Amino acid sequence: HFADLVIQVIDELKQFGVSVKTYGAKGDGVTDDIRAFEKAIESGFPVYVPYGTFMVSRGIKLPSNTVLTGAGKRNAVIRFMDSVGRGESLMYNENVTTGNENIFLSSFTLDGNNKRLGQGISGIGGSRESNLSIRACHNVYIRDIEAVDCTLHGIDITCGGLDYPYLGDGTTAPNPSENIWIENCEATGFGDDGITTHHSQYINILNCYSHDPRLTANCNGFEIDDGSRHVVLSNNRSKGCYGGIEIKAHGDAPAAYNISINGHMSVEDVRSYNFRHIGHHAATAPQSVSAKNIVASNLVSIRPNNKRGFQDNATPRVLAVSAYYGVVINGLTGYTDDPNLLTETVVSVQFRARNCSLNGVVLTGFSNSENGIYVIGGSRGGDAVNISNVTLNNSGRYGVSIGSGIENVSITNISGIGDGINSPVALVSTINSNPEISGLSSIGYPTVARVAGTDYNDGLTLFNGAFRASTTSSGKIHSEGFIMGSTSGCEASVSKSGVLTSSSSKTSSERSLIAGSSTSEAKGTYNTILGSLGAVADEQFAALISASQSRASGNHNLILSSYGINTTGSYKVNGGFEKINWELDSLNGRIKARDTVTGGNTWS
Amino acid sequence: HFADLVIQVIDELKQFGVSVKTYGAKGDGVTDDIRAFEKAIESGFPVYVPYGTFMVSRGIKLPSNTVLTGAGKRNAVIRFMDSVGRGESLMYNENVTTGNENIFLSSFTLDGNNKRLGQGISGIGGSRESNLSIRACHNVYIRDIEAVDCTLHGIDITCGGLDYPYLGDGTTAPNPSENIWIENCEATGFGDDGITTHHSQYINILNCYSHDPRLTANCNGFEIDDGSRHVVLSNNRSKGCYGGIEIKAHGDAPAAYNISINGHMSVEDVRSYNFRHIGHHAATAPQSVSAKNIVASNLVSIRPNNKRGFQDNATPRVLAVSAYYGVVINGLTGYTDDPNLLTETVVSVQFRARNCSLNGVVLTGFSNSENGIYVIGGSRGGDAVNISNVTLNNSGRYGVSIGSGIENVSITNISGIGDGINSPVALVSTINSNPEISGLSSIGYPTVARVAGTDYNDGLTLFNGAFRASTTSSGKIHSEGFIMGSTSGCEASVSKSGVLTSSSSKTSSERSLIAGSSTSEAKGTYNTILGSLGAVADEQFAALISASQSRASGNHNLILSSYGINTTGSYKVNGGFEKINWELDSLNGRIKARDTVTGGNTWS
Amino acid sequence: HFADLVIQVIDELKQFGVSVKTYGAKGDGVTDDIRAFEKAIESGFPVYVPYGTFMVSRGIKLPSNTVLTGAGKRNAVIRFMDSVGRGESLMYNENVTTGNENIFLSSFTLDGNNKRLGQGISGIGGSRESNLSIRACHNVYIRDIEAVDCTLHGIDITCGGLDYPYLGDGTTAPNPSENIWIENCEATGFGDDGITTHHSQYINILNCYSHDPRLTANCNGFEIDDGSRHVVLSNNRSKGCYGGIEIKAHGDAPAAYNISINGHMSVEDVRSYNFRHIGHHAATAPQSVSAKNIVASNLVSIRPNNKRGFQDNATPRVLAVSAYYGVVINGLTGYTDDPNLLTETVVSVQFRARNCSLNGVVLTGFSNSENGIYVIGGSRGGDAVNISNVTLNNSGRYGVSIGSGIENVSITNISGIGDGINSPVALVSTINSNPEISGLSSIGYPTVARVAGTDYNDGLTLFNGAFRASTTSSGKIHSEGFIMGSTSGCEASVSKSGVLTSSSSKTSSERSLIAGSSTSEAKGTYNTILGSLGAVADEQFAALISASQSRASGNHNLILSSYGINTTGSYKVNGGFEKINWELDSLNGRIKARDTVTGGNTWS
Ligand code: NA
Ligand code: NA
Ligand code: NA
Ligand code: NA
Ligand code: NA
Ligand code: NA
Repeated sequence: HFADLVIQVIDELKQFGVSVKTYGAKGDGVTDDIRAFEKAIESGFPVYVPYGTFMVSRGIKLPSNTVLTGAGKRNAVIRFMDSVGRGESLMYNENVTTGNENIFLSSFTLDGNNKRLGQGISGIGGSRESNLSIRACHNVYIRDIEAVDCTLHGIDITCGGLDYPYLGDGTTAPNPSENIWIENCEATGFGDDGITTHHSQYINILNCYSHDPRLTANCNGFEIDDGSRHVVLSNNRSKGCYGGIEIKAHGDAPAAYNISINGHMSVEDVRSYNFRHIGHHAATAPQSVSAKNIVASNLVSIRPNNKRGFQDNATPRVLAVSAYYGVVINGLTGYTDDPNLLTETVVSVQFRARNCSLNGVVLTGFSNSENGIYVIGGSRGGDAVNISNVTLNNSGRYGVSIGSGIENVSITNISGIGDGINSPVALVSTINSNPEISGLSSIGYPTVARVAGTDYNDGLTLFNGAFRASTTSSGKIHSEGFIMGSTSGCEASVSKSGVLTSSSSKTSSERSLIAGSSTSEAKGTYNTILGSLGAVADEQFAALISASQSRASGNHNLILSSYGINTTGSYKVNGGFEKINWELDSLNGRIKARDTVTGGNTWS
Repeated sequence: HFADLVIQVIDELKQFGVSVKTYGAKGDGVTDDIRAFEKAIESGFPVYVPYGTFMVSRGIKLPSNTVLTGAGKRNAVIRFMDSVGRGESLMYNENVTTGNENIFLSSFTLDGNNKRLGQGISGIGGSRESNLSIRACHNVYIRDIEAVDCTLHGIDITCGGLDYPYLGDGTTAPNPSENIWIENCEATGFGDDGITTHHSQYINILNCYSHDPRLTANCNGFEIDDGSRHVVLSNNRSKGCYGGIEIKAHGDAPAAYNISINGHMSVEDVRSYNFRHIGHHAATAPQSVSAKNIVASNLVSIRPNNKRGFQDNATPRVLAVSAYYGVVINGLTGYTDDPNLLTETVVSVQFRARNCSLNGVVLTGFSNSENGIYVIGGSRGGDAVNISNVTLNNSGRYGVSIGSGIENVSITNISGIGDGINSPVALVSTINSNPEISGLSSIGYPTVARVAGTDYNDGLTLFNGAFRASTTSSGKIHSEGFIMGSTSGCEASVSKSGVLTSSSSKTSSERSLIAGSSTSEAKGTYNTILGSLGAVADEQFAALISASQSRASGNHNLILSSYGINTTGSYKVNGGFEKINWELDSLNGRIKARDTVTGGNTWS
Repeated sequence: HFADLVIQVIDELKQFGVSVKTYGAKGDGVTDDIRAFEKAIESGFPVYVPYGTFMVSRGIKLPSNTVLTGAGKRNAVIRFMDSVGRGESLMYNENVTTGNENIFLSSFTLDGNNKRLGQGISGIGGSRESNLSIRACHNVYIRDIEAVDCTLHGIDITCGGLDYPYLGDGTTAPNPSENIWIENCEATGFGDDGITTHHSQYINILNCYSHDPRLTANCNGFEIDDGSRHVVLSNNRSKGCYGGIEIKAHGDAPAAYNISINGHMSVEDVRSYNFRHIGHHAATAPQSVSAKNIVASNLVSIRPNNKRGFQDNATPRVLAVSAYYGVVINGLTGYTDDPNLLTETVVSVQFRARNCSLNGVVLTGFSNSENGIYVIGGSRGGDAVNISNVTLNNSGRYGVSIGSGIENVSITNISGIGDGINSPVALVSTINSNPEISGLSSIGYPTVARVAGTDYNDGLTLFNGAFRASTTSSGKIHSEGFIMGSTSGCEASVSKSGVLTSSSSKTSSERSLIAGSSTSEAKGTYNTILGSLGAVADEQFAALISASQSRASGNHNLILSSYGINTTGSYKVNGGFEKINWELDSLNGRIKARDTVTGGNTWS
């Protein structure tokens, strides 16, 4: 009775706000405390949850402008009673359809008591039965919450409605959640995903730990799902899930877009980083209009495996990209100490993934996998895959393998050690004949580069398109042409034409070369102009060597050592000075001089 | 009276430190609590602020070695009374000029009650009237503070003095703040900037949210301003400001330098990332000596726009760099769903920005903008701009546009889709004739690359300087020269000289080519040496083909199919074996054999 | 007595858990409170430490499932008494050998009272005498702990046992700690390292500050040491230590592996980022089998110096890599305002470091250092060093210097300003003759590139291996060969062979060139084929120009302007049409026509 009076004084002090115990909460692990929570929450004061295990017979419903703070994880614990039926998340905002505003949740454990339902049980339908569900809310801060024994998800951010909407690709669901911060939270023992987002935007997930789902379906640590956009994940860890971070959508929904991963650590997940859009992977169906923009950096993947048998024994991956446009990966380290856990492909880019770049990758220990990096395309216009600055330490019988449908690949600065690999084949392999490649270095791979069946073991540099080097300006260069070592005014405008070491010299001659020349022009076919000034070759097989101010216009007509002559004869070699002075006539077997032809000569 | 005694016992327990209520604070939203705060703060104990709205009639002044902790944002709230005049920040350190030490502020709302002044009002002068001002302090930790309705800034870190110092570029202001940590803070409804730094160093800003200024001037989410240096920003979000993160200085001050952005999300700002130095942009004034070193990664920009009319309707940008030297951008995603919000340039590098690199960029949705990336230079020595691994999804009529004053550009692995763009022009365009380019891929752009007026639609690779390929060592190669497919000892030392497929062969001959040769040398002009051994061409237009141990020293003198001859005749083709044996004399029209000249021959 | 009763009511309320004061703690800076701590900790309740300085005469031992929370740093302070002897860390888990589970520590200062021992004193042996030692524990969360005046380390995570195990390289010590989170902690005035890990895995270190060791040995801010693996460090700061972040091992231990640095700021450390494996640096001893996989991004280094004389006056570094395989650095900014602090090398990659990549580097102010970036190798197979997108502002007499033992280097997009440097030499220098280089830009360096003694000041592009440009497919190209500007079916299969501007043309001729041709083949040596169709040159020095369906099989035998002839003569020029029709015989000095040889000709 005296104690009651002292407590009344303490309560009135409101040192933390109002304690739930002030409204009758026992926190004794037995008594139903729901009414105390509802009373405290409806009072308008910030609510404090002190030490205890606070049992509730139904979900805790949160109105707008709620502050709910506990004494800390495994200190303040909130828990469903054994007798609770189906349908409710443990904690969720009051207005399920159009949402609430300004909800600040901190420092307690949510224990969903899934075990009360027996084993192997997940959510009854849609977004129902997570530990924490936030639906259509603006301005929600979720901090230092531990979510355990969850029926559906640990923490779910979604749009209005108990069900998830399936409106088709290219849509935006009404009533998104917006401005959400999830920090220093933990999710484990969940039936679907640890921390997940749907149909919501402007979300930061920082320093959280999601691990060990109860089930072996599509059970992910962090699941950026249907309708998500404008999300940052940073410095989180996942462990022992299917996907570490999954970014996706189901088929009848828009894929998450514009997602940033600013560092992550994945420990013994199946597919550490798994980006996909279900239903938008086949070549015979349209591209996803939603699956776009993922920038992911400083990614760690450790011992990816499928010991638990997730997803019908799906094969492990450090990284798997499918469906998405515009995925940029920078700074990826994959490490394993057990060669038998992942034996197919370490990193895959396939199934309509397009315009993807990988830079700064180290893959170590995958000595019984078939491929380190494996890429497949669809011969799509404007597509590209860039792979640079990759080092492989006993990872992949094929280090970097490029398959069919890839027309635009850049592969630069790849190195590999294959001495510890079970039956290595090639550091780099391509199906397509025209990859761009440079900077390959290897030891212990029998072949370094296999390009469309041809092996290169002593280094290679391959570039595509019109080529120009050591020339500061030029006119047009054909894609099967080149200009090198020249000054201004040159052009090599047709297939198989080129200019070397020249000035103001142009070729429009299919199968031709101009070298060492000035103000010269080739415009027939099979033309050669060498060491000449003001030379023109304008007929098939016409040529000039060491000639000035001369034009060879004959079929197979070659001019040598001449100035100021124009020749038109077929199969003739000519020379002269201001006029034709000799001829070797291959056609008729005649030799002609303007002056004399003589034997018995000396040169003294 | 009994309650008073119970409270005395509670107070004496000091469970949090000392409560301000112990010193007479009411926290009732009405009573002036300033004396209680001052008494508690001067006591030497850590101070606790429990639930309440604590009104104050003047600024709360903080001495050295202060710990001030509240019950949490929107729980413990500190607020200026309606009657407060002008001149004071709500909370600031005691020693305004030489500063204080060891101040730890946590878990409360600061409400500046700017509305008491009417609307449209900002700070009265210098650093006066922010919610929180830290001046010349060392070791300050600011955590979980919400700053609302601010007259000047939300949170300001500055040097000693109420005014900001304007000492000119290249200076360091006395009495900096140093070792500051700002974490999980929010700033909104401010008159200038949300969270800002001036003239201070060693600062980490982490996981903060700054949004919605009251005014439409230079009102930024995060403003790294005048005199700042050695600052890290990471995992913050800005929304609805002018600049998301601005890094700059005014004209009469040194620019912030050595600044790191380790991830950021910008939502509906005008210029998400805005780096500049006012007064140091013109070509006719000197470069900033202070604007240097920005490394920014994992940057997100969403729907940049100027609907609010900030800064006289400044045009929106995902990124704008001006004035700065040494800006490195890696991993940038810009996304919009409204083509009409930003119609000028998505990313700009101009106005004395120099030595800037962009890698790993995805820009999506900017289908009515003129330029995706736009770069302008000043023909500065040692300057460079590197653009690599960029993909554009309906963003920019010109995808990557390089303007005047750029002598050194590297543009690699750019891809674009232009089918959804309003009147697309070219994926890549340059004014300068000598960009370095490779790895372009596009669909829906009428032109792929336009290089100084010339179009390339079928791929291109352009490199600058002396060129060498498939040759492990060589002597000198001129910048208008090349050596390919050769072994050691070759050189191509003058303009328009080159060596192919040779060994120990050298040319110093302007307009020349040596191919398929050994120990050969060209040293005249217009020289050709092919398939030869020990061949020398040392006069204008001299040449040798299929010759051994021979020297052509005549003007337009060609040697064919020979061994061991030296010729000097003008306009002569010669052949021989240990001595000259025939001549075709183009000059005089003579044909000469040492032995016989005959007709009627057969070859059997 | 009444106060005692009120307190009993308060205690029973358990608002924070149980206060240590409930078990008799005074927290008066004098009374020994150890028994109160032990009693509170053994009770099974979460333990709260309120305001006070809580003295203890022996270490606080932590059992499994402990929650220990204070009122905050410099609020709740825990401190060794002056009389405490040697051997114990201030706070550590109970089971030193096989460890404990689920320990959550938050919000207090640990004061090790090292000063009680006099000055210059460090730990008595192994892991003994840190402020906080965690040995063989799973699931430990360490948050907002300030560790001061530490005898050994501030915070140490290690395997079971008081000693550290020295089991040799390539081992894994029993009983690791696992799943550790260290956040918002501070360590200073320590004898060895601030925050350190040994023989443990799955660790995140976030937003911590480690600075100012008492001693000048190997005293690091963050020390990822012997046996560590799978660690992320992000957004920490180090100041005034030897290493900012050190990743290493001692000689008789395995190096830390698979470590990620997701942003860091190093202030006035000696070697900001220092990666090494003691005993595994010499060329005459084996490579580390453990030192692998470091990905480090967004790294800041400020004024590195050795004013304090750490480590026998070790020379300062922004970055030093030795021993490690697979180090990826992206986004590094080094800045100094004092040229005299670091005068040797800014960034070094040496001493068995291999397969390292640096991208996006800005180094500013190091105007009296010998080298900006300095790299040395060991001629190791599969090795590579990639340096790209680097800008230097008055940093390094040699900007990028590559030394001996490097066979595989890629150096791209390097720029430098050297006008402010004391006696600059070259932007780029290499010892090896075959670096791959492009995109160099400089001002104020007397030489731009010095490649094995040869200077290049006007730009250079150098590539290695078989070369191909403007050709979409080909057969084999030798590493001393090339194909350019050609269509399918070509090959240049031997040393010094090449094909230009041709179709279906092949050379296996050492020292050869085919240009402007179709279906042609060179298979002797010193062969030239130009502007020809169906041409074969199959003898030494054989050649064809403007020839169709012809074969030159003679020694030094040239065919000109011909169709359908096969020649075999030595030192002969021939022409013909379906049969040989003329010959110039260099061997014997004969001129032969099938028909007539005549003088007195005109061409009209
Ligand atoms: Na899932
Ligand atoms: Na899902
Ligand atoms: Na501003
Ligand atoms: Na400002
Ligand atoms: Na150490
Ligand atoms: Na150590």
